[PDB]
Amino acid sequence: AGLLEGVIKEKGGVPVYPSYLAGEWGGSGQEIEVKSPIDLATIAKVISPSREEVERTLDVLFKRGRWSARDMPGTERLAVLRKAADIIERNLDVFAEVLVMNAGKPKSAAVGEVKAAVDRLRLAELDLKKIGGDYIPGDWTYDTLETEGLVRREPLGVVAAITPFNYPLFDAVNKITYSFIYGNAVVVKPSISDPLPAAMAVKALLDAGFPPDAIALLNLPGKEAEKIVADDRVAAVSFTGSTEVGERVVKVGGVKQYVMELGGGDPAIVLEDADLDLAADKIARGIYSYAGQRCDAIKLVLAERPVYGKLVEEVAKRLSSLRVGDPRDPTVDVGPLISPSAVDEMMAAIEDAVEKGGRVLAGGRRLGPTYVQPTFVEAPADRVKDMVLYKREVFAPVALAVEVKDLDQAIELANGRPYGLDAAVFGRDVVKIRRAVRLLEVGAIYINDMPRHGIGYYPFGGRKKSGVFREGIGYAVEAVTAYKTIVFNYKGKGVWKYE
Amino acid sequence: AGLLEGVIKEKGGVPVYPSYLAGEWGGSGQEIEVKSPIDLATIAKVISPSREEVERTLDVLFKRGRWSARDMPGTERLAVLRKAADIIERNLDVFAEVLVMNAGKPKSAAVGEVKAAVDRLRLAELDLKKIGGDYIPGDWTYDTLETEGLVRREPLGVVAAITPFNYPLFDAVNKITYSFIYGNAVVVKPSISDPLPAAMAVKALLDAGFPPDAIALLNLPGKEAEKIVADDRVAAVSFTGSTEVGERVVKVGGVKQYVMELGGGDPAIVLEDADLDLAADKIARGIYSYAGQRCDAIKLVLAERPVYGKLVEEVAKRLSSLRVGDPRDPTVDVGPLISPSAVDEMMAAIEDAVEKGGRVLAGGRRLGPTYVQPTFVEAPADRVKDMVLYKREVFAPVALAVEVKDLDQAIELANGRPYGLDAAVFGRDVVKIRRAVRLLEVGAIYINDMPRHGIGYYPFGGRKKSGVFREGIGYAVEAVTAYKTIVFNYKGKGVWKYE
Amino acid sequence: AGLLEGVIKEKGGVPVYPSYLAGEWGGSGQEIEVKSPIDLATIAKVISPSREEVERTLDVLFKRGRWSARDMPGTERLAVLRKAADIIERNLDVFAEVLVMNAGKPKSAAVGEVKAAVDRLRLAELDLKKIGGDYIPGDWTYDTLETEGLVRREPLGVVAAITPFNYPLFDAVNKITYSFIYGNAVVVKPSISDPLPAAMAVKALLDAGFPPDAIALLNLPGKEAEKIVADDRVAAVSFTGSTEVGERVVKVGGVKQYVMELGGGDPAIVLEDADLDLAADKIARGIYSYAGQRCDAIKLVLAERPVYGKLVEEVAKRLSSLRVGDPRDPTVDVGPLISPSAVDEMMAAIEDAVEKGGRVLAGGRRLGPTYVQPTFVEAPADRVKDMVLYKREVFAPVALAVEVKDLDQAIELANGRPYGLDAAVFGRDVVKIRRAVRLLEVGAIYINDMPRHGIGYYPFGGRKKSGVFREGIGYAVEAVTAYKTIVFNYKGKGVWKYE
Amino acid sequence: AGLLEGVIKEKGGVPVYPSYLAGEWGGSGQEIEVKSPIDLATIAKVISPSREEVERTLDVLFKRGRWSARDMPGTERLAVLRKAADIIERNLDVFAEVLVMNAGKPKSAAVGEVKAAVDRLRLAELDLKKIGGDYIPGDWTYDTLETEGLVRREPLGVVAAITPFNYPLFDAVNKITYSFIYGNAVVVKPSISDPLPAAMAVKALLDAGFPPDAIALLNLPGKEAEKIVADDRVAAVSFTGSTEVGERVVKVGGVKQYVMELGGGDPAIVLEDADLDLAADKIARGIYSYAGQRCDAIKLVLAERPVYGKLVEEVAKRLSSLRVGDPRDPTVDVGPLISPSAVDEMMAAIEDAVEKGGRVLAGGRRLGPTYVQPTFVEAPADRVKDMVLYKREVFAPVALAVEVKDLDQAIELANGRPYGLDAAVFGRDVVKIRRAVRLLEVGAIYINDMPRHGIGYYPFGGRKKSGVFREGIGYAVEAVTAYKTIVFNYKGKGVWKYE
Ligand SMILES: NC(=O)c1ccc[n+]([C@@H]2O[C@H](COP(=O)([O-])OP(=O)(O)OC[C@H]3O[C@@H](n4cnc5c(N)ncnc54)[C@H](OP(=O)(O)O)[C@@H]3O)[C@@H](O)[C@H]2O)c1
Ligand code: NA
Ligand code: NA
Ligand code: NA
Ligand code: NA
Repeated sequence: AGLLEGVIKEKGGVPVYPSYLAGEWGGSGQEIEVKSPIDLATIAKVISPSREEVERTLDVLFKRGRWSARDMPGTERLAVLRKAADIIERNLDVFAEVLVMNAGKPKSAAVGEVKAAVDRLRLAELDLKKIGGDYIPGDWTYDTLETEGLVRREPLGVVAAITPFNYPLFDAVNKITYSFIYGNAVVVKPSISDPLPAAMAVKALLDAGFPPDAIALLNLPGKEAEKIVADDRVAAVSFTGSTEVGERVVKVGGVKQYVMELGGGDPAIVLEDADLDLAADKIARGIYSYAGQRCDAIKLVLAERPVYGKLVEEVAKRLSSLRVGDPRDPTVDVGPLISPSAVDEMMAAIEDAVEKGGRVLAGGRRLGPTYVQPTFVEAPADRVKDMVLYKREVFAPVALAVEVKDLDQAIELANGRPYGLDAAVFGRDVVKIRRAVRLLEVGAIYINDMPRHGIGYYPFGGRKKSGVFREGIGYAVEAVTAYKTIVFNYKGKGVWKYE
Repeated sequence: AGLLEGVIKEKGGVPVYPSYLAGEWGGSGQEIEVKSPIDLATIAKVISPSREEVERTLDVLFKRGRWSARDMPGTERLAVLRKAADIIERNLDVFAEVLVMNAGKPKSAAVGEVKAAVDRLRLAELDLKKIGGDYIPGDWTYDTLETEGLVRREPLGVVAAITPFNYPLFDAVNKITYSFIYGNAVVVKPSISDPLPAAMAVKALLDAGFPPDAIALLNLPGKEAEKIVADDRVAAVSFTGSTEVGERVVKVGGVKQYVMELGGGDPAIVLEDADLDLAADKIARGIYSYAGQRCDAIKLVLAERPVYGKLVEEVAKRLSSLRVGDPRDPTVDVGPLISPSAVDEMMAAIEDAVEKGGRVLAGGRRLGPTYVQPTFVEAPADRVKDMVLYKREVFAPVALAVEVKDLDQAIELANGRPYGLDAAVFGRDVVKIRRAVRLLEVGAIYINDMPRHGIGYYPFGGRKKSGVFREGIGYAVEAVTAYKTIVFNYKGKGVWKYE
Repeated sequence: AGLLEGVIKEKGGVPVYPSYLAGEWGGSGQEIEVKSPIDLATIAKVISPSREEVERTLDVLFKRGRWSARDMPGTERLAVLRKAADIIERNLDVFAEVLVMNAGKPKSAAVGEVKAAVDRLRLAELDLKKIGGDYIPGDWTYDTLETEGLVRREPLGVVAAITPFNYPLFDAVNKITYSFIYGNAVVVKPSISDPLPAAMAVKALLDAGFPPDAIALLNLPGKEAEKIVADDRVAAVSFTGSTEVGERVVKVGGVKQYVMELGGGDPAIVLEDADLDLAADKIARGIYSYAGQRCDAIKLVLAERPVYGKLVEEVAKRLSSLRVGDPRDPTVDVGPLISPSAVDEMMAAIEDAVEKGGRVLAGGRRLGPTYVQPTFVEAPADRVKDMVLYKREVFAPVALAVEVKDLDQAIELANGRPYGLDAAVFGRDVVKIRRAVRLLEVGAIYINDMPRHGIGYYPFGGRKKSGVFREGIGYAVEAVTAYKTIVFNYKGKGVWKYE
Repeated sequence: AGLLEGVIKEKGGVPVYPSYLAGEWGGSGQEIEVKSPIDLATIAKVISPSREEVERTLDVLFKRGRWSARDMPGTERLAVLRKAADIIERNLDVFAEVLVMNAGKPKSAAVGEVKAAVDRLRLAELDLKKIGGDYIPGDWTYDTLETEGLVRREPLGVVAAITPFNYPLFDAVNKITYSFIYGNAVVVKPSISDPLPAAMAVKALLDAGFPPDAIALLNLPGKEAEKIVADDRVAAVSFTGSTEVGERVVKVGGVKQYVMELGGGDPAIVLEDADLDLAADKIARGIYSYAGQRCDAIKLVLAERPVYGKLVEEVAKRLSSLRVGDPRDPTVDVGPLISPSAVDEMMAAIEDAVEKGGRVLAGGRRLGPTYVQPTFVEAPADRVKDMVLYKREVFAPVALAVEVKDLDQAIELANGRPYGLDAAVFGRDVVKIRRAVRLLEVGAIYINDMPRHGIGYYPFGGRKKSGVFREGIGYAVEAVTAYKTIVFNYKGKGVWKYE
């Protein structure tokens, strides 16, 4: 709309969003309905590309896109990204509305995501802190005497950005930004569930000057994307999604550069010396934000005996005083879950917990096909480990609360889930904190705050089932870039005199 | 022998080498014969572990090895590696003999490899140049104000080191070194073809004090190793081998940290201003060393019109004046190829070349089941691209020679193979060299020298089919280590006053 | 004017520019006339501060400025600098006019300097590439086991920026930028010769939001500034000027953090394989730009026998075809020298050269008190070393030309001057270039281009008499920042288990 | 002795140690007596060099030493340093004895210093972590498009190492190590008070293979050394000593690279949540070690109301139960102070404290010309600031104890001394610690441990009157090295296609 005026086709009353085929918007594959979790109604349709168009798109990205991206100097790439930030920023309300509608994201969250996307774009300048190369003098070994080395980063070529439904706008902009800033072409494949924000972002980027043949947006459902991942013209795959799909992706892709942000939930530990007001507030928010549909959502709360009571009490109060419903109301604190299935699973997971000795301390009530109350289930340490809510990631606003004797048990229980994305620790004692930081097997630990990846100012990523590699300003360079070593031989050439 | 006095079992006149099961040498799986390429005779047997022992070994590595390695401070780890270097160095002749016998490596090459292994071990101190972490101040964004970050490296746990036959000693020592120096446990799986050097190295390491439950040596043939790669207790897989196996490995392994050094050959470019004496000498050596059974061997020579003649002439002379035969003779320049099959393929590849317009300029004569002459086949640019020797990696002492008009054609032809490991460029003009460095799609470019990874003083690794990620002193940290981000929240705590 | 509407006082027909006293513009010290080199006419007056005001200003900078600068978060500091860039950019013509008038800078050079200042301000974001700190794990030594270190950069406090006359605008903006971006307060002391551009820049910065008590502009003549340098509240002194004053500054300042950019000229070497069109063009420009009043101006040209003739011929032609005169004419290539004295010295230096066997190849004619022709004096290698033009820096558009047998003699002669700022080398052979790069004792070597510090995209600074330390985007952090090491002791605390 | 068998001359019953003149041991200047603080008796004599020999030595260091050091490859330099470590280690008892005798250092401290020197030498390998250079791509600005930069470190040439009396062995070995590892020649000028350990170290280095013309040991008293510092052949001055001499050194030296470690004492802060056993123990030791003749000695103890009593009580007990006397007795905890003057000043400083309201809590008794008891003087916050013990550095085992209300007052009082070397903070709360770390104006803060520079595993150095720049493994490179920037111009050369 406006930004997409010439792109969208209103066929039979429903806006039809086409795929961007590295040059022209189009697509002659099956059309797919995009629905809102707010009312299960179809709000648009996306045109998937045919196998022939996928193939043609990859060919363009590979034969020309790599070069258009690479041959645009960084100073210009930065201008493109800054311009795109401006376009998105002036179309903020439009971007947010689509997030609220297409993702069921509360207005404030949708606005925050648009702003995150804008900031990410504007701070592409900070990604340069990890851009320089290394100069290795060769006289520190006899075999390399009169020799010298230069190690540089080079873009890999075509990066496939596969994105999840819970951050349809930001994830796509983030991956495109760090992939492009370093000189790569990019194939974005958004969740077929809410692909509208990506289409809007890609349009803003194209309007900003992004090399037209260096980007592609393909509306392909699940396994249709395998064809992209398995293709040799795709040198890297930046994937943010579930562990299970991530696994399938690597198995389909084979040898290639990967960044796998596979989520799972996050445990939060509260030491006896923690500021419980701060802790309860951050933990409650960590549990419910975007209806827990955040990879960094809190799924397990571990608190030492002496503060467990108050802490769990406060979090319960906070979760209970939340307003659920339609996200269009800036009154609502919690909108719907992406699908009735996600709610089904959450309900089943809560029953499992209750059956295994668990007790609901807040929530528990399903309010409709896609609506539920943020639930907080207490569980005894000796039984929690077998609970579905512990063993798995229930993508919903639901967390377990478990009282623990001391730090070692908290740590042990925190490390007992199969995931290792982030962990939170509230407390003040440097020694206990240092111990926790050392022993928690996670990509990131947040001291005195809820886990929040934000725009990646600080790098993040998983351990164990949560994946491999990191995303972040500067650090993402490792996933979309390859080193290039140049060794110079001056043996006997008179540069050095035996040294 | 001596180092392995209590380990090896002389059963029926043939030394029987057992697997090391992270604690004790043993194995109750099938026994497998190890033969010498020098005479196709069985020189020993290795005991493969049973499925039960593989499983038990992994369990030990995971439950205890990770901790024994990690909980040994770096200063002690360095002492272990230095001690191991001493043990290997005093047993040099024994190490070299086994290389000559088991791998068919010429005496000087076998001695050089033992020395490379010793140096690698002693320079583990240089790997620390990439060990420190990053401190990220948070006041460069509003959302992160009064926040701070620490980014650190942490060992992944259990690294599976899969090694090729062409550098049985060094590769195993290299992977063990960089995996261990950072605190990881390691499962070494050597080529079942020549696993004796690894067994000797692992023994020297164990004698040096390497945590007995933090290392394992498993004599498993090909697909028997899949069980290790596919296991979740294996957090990283450092693989050096062929593209095809590398592909299978990732597909079996799924999401995990990988370093894939997949070889392929290397092209060498000679500019009109090159010192042709240096070039011919380095190129000849690059073609024949260890009977071309080097991932960094020269497989294609591209020379500009004006020097093509002399260059190809000189390389031909040099290859022709080489002494082939048994590697025990310090007289021999070239020993045998690892198997009669490898020679078969080389012969077939030479015929293919000849049929497509190629002309042998040196060699071409097979001298026995496992012996051949270093061959240099000239080919016209317009036909070389379809030749098996160009399209594939023929692991043998054989290279193609192709005359080219200019740098652009040399570069184009060099980039036309499916591999991108290293490339060599002989010439003096900075501009032409810089252009070549920019356009050659390889992990490493050697200016005025033949490609030689050495001990990894300079990082190396592939592009395209040659794999992903790099190995090298300092740089290998990226493959066996994961980042850990710790974010500290001091918002409103009075550390800063709005800043 | 406009930007300075409320600041400047028109007393007796001459605009009177007051000093900025870290809070308010003013000054009750002697008034000093500012003249134009274009016509020796007084174009303005500057009010110097009294001893009491200097003292009061320092007190404010120290007691409040350090904190205003430091307590403004970086994100805001960046906004200030970007805003200042905008203000200067919209007032470009006004900034340039003052440069042309006050410095005698040709219009295109004055415009280029304003743009350099604007870019420097906008790229302050790139200075962050060197901002993070280091995390040092402690288990690599026994004495530091269970210990850990964090190394961070911290602003020093009050940086005294002393600037030269030849880049009155840029130098002041550069020093203020890198000093401020890291959290320092700044006392700018411009050349009393052309202090108007600094006053304008400081006003733009104040209008942009620069903490009013964190900056000071003091119009003090020469030794009046010693009082600032010698003060203990001044933690660092960023000085760009002559060797002799630089020496006096350190001797007055004593222990303190220093960056001393002390110029001197630069030698240029032309190898036999150099593109002589490029060389002659760049060298000619390097000799005459801003009437040679550039620290990086070419003062000596060394060319190998085979190209000496053509090279010197071409440079002579180019210097001869230059238009001298008043800088207001966009027709003029060369304006006047800052003072009649500077011309006197140049004439004397040319006579000295001629007397010692030197021969003028272009120029030599003085055209007025402050006007002269760009002069190129040929000199025999065996006599040049004793020539004033070689031994000293004659700040004027004058260079010596000396034929040399080979690289070694060029290098020897290039290193024979007492300075070591930059050096230029035109040629293509990597070996000769590498040798030159190794042996030239200078802070920076420019391959195939004239020396040009630009905005410091690449760090620069001197060796020998040219000073110490470097300025540059990112690198200047070392001069206005101090490290802060935090060592954490966890011995026996149970974080690690013997490691 | 033994190591110095052919060097030392027994003239008139007293061993006569000559200076090392970059080639030969000798000296024809005045002879100077070296006395022991243990009994004021002359234990040896040192021959100072004549003005002619100083001049000749500098000439050798400059004309040949720079090259011998630089032209010895790093791999060999490392071998020299490792060999020297071996020589010193096998002569440990001899090295320690001279420390005990010449410096009055307790046996355990003397042994610890020899070991520190040995370790420093062996870990020279860790200094390489800061040796590589930077590669700066040029397409991030329009003016630098098609341009590229390489930034490298280069040795400065001749480094003058001026050392203090309190660590005669280590300081000399440290400065020589970091100066030499990077390729510099070195003039060591030890305290004329105890120059014997330096002579022994220099001999071990020469025996180890240290280029004979790249090192010099000059026995010059105080201002005789100015001649070295003021010389232009001296590119850097690494000085560890008092603020006042440091000031004189820079004023004599002028523009040059400096590292000024100017000591002063260190304050220690004890928060209410500190482990007081650890604190009292570390603080007591920090106060008395080597009779407080440590730049990092604790001179001021600040403790919050609630723990002040116990803390000061415990430290008093510990200081009181110390055994003073002759250092030869391994029984003694505290030997003598370097001179009767140092004791005089300490006594006067204690009286001043008492007169201003201070009360001795331990010690106070002078036991002889050079012996005293470790003294702990309590002082009220409102009067301490004017006490000599606070305002100055009394180089003796004496510290002030001051009770404080909270962290802010502790910090304020800690920052009130004119020095800023290190500071110690005992406590557990992360927020209070972070605040302290931010506000303490010192080069280094030690959390939960006494300040101990050790061998510089962690970098250290001063703020304010404590000097400028840092020493440390890796970090010292900045003081004895200069950057060298090489900019390559490929504009229009076809390397890049507009990028
Ligand atoms: N890129 C580099 O830096 C580099 C360096 C050296 C060599 N190379 C390349 O690697 C090859 C070396 O020779 P190679 O013949 O030994 O090649 P390879 O067969 O690919 O070596 C494979 C290694 O993987 C094991 N393996 C085989 N199938 C496996 C499977 N299905 N699952 C798990 N592991 C399996 C092999 O054991 P078995 O021996 O039991 O089959 C062997 O240890 C050449 O192509 C060379 O160019 C590359
Ligand atoms: Na694949
Ligand atoms: Na897997
Ligand atoms: Na001073
Ligand atoms: Na001087």
